[PDB]
Amino acid sequence: AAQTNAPWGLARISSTSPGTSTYYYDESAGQGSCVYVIDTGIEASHPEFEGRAQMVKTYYYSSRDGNGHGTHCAGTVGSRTYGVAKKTQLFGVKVLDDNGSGQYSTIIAGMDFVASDKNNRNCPKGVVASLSLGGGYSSSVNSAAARLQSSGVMVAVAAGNNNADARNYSPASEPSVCTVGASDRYDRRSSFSNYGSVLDIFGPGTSILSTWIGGSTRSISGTSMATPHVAGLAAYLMTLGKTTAASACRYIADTANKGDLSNIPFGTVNLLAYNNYQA
Ligand SMILES: [Ca+2]
Ligand SMILES: [Ca+2]
Ligand SMILES: [Ca+2]
Ligand SMILES: [Ca+2]
Repeated sequence: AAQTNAPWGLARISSTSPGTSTYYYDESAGQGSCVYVIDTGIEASHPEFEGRAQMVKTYYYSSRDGNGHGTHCAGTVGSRTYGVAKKTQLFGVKVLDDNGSGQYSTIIAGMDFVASDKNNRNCPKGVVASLSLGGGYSSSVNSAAARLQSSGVMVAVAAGNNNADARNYSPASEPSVCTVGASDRYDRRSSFSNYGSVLDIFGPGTSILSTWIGGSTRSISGTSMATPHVAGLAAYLMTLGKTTAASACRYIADTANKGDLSNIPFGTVNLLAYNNYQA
């Protein structure tokens, strides 16, 4: 399958080369897999989600996304135009209030909620969680991401947009989960991207076009937009039976475009998420 004039990110994850704008993917498109977006919530009613998105949990007064962050990440995972896995089920878990921030205890509860809630969902192809959130190191937050992973969910987490070593952030610094840095359309490390030995993979992070609240669209930049790309790829790869929740991160890193990225610190992996799809 080929989507002409796709967002640069989608085109790049189905490319050996930068500078193309057609997304190539297997038409299965992550059907029968679920990606949990642990975020500000999802505008489920966005025509781009085609009824494939639902809010499953909130820790606030509304489950609505009054922010936009989580609607924009959800979109990069599995929206028809801006998604990697165009046929995946999106579950919205609102751990972040509409100002974009949330207590670590609430975030942990959200990660433990997904680890259980998946047993309440039809995800025969497997379960992915996209964590486009971060803060300071916390073993408790690290251990929550470890538990979600261990439970049989592929956990993808932003490295953080501090342009520092992600060893000092959570859940970015958790060894057992997929830590995602951000690249830009010219194959450069995004100036904001965290780095370090704890990074597993890079994703398109800079100027990521996706869905927004008010049934709208906009471009935004972060490791937070690299993550939904890797989250989605994992959903797509799992639906192809090409990997599992537990080994998805490895698989993605084994099959990644290697040495393609510039401004990658020594001792950080030079690996760009790649669907390795051959039309
Ligand atoms: Ca573009
Ligand atoms: Ca976003
Ligand atoms: Ca987000
Ligand atoms: Ca987002």
